[PDB]
Amino acid sequence: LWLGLRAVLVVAGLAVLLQLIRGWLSSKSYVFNREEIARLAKEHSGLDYEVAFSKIIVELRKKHPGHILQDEDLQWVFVNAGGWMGSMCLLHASLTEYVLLFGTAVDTGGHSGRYWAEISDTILSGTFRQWKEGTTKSEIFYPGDTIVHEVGEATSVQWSSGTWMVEYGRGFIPSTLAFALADTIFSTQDFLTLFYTVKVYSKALLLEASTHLSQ
Amino acid sequence: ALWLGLRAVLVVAGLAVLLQLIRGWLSSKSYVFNREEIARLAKEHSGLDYEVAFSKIIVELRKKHPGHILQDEDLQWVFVNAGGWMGSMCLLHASLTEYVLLFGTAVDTGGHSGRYWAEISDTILSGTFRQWKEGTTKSEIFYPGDTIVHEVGEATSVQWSSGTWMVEYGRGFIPSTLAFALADTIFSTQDFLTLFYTVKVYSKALLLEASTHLSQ
Amino acid sequence: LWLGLRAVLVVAGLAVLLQLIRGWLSSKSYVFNREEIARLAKEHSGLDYEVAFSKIIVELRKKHPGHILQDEDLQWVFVNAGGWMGSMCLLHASLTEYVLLFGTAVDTGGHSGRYWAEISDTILSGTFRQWKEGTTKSEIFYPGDTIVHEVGEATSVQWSSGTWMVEYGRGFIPSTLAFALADTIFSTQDFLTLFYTVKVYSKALLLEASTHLSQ
Ligand SMILES: Cc1cc(OCCN2CCOCC2)nn1-c1ccc2ccccc2c1
Ligand SMILES: Cc1cc(OCCN2CCOCC2)nn1-c1ccc2ccccc2c1
Ligand SMILES: Cc1cc(OCCN2CCOCC2)nn1-c1ccc2ccccc2c1
Ligand SMILES: [Au+]
Ligand SMILES: [Au+]
Ligand SMILES: [Au+]
Ligand SMILES: [Au+]
Ligand SMILES: [Au+]
Ligand SMILES: [Au+]
Repeated sequence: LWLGLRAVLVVAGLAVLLQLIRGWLSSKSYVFNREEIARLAKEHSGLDYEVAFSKIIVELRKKHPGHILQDEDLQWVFVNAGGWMGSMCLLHASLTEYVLLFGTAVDTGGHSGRYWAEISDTILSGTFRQWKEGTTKSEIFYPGDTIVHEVGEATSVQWSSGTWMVEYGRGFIPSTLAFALADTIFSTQDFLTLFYTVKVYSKALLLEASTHLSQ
Repeated sequence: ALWLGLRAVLVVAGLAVLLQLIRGWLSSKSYVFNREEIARLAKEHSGLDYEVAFSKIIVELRKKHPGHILQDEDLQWVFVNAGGWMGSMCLLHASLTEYVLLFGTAVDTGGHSGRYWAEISDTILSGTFRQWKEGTTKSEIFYPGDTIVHEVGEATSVQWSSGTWMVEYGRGFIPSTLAFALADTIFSTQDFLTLFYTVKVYSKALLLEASTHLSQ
Repeated sequence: LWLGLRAVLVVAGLAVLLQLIRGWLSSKSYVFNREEIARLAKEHSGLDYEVAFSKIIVELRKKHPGHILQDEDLQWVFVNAGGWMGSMCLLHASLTEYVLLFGTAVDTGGHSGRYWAEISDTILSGTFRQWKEGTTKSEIFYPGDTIVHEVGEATSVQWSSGTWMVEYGRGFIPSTLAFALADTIFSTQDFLTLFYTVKVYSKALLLEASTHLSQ
């Protein structure tokens, strides 16, 4: 039973950490909320999406100081995943939550990704075709609408040029990155984009850790 | 000098013994379905709502071929990510040599058709089907009622529109084809639940065919 | 610190080879130039792109004998990369330069690929949507226009049915093929297309080697 030691240790660790992370998520005080981010995005779903980004970042830094990256640590990073290609501006990211501005200037679409996190996107501009699993028809969502991609759900997404949205995700964030960079690894091979993503995520993690240390 | 190389010689011997075995089996096997049969059955219902067409096609298939089409309890729409496109399938029948399914997409997708060891026929029930054959510079658009025969060893570029639905029948060595149907699910989407669903429906169809053979 | 010798040697080798190849490319005598290919392509920017292909191949074989493959060694090879799919006709290829006719008859788009080479594409027909990195808006280019995808640059590309262009790339060509075949490896699994690409590249390399040997 010596060769079973590795497998038993792996099973024990994975189930001890499933239980640990699941109890942590059910007893942790979160910074942001899905209704909060969706409401803030709906407040500005009218004007030019750039002005919406500006006002949303201003209100976020006012209402949650020390939790949004500084303008020095902001950059649009490409995101290739599930067969679609867009760009993101990460405003906040922790081990359990993340907030970003996502969108595309080209017509793309693919797999939404099935991960251990609840994600909410409020469309600021463009169109969002969603095709839920097990169906034969898709629905199109317009600026002002908010789509909640639940945990374990998998849909087909499609966007139009100029489609932009504010996105908030809550769950176990690392387990999701495996999907967000798969195409960057096996399709685009844009390792510099991978580096940019890791860089901005590390900056958000260090910002959150510094804010925790100050308190 | 044959110790290093023993693995390579065993691999070559096995691959050629199994190419011979499989190609002799495919040339001496009585098949269940036919390309023209499925094409006619699909074209007969190409004018109705593709959902109603699906219903009537499943009924006629279970009527004319009892014991070879899955029961309604074992049917479910499984996402399919492959060649850069994304659609969904409903597997009606599948063995080691044949498969019948209802394929289509509710979003605008397109990519590589996939080159495999099987002849595949698709009859469009609704939507549009852009096909771009290899070595050409122009593409053709196929409409409901048309039937496309993707021959063995052929590779094309496919593109679909929202609401494109079709009945598809493939004949050949089915396992060697699944490698293409799940590549994006492995390296791009990582939707392992969809991988499990695919293995599930294929195993269910294989067990149904094995049970029908055992009863006979 | 004995096993740090391997890592230090690896870094030293990679930087000595970076310096070697980069100095070579900065001092090498090239056969073609981007303005030459771009002007020749713009002269024939029309609707009947096929006649443009024929006349361009004729002019290339006239002004540079022994550097363009013969009609026997020409074939349209599928190209899957970055999430898009097109087809190519390789006219010339070496270790530092390559000239081809690229295009698609279907609607595709994805990652342009970030490689160690400057690439120039002159659109003969169709439309070319380019989305530059770090921006939120995309530009649309039409037949006659020439786009220079610079070294280290990464953009999002999108094409329409019937989009065809003449492309010339200069740099370290092998390091680019890794991107050009990634989707063929992990997405399409079209090993025959991989063989065709390797075959036409080998034919071009042997043609250029024969021309060097004759001189
Ligand atoms: C986990 C993840 C999924 C994803 O997909 C694009 C967003 N939306 C998904 C659903 O609906 C359409 C668009 N991006 N992303 C990500 C990527 C990079 C990240 C970096 C730091 C923190 C979170 C980070 C999170
Ligand atoms: C082998 C294969 C190719 C494919 O591609 C989508 C269909 N068409 C292809 C050509 O034209 C456009 C659409 N699905 N598929 C498959 C996927 C899962 C399967 C599961 C069980 C049995 C056969 C199974 C077969
Ligand atoms: C390196 C590379 C990139 C590429 O991408 C498509 C062209 N364009 C790129 C930028 O803008 C849009 C379209 N093809 N390709 C290639 C593929 C095969 C090759 C074979 C031999 C020599 C060079 C060879 C070069
Ligand atoms: Au930004
Ligand atoms: Au931003
Ligand atoms: Au079904
Ligand atoms: Au069905
Ligand atoms: Au050619
Ligand atoms: Au050609």
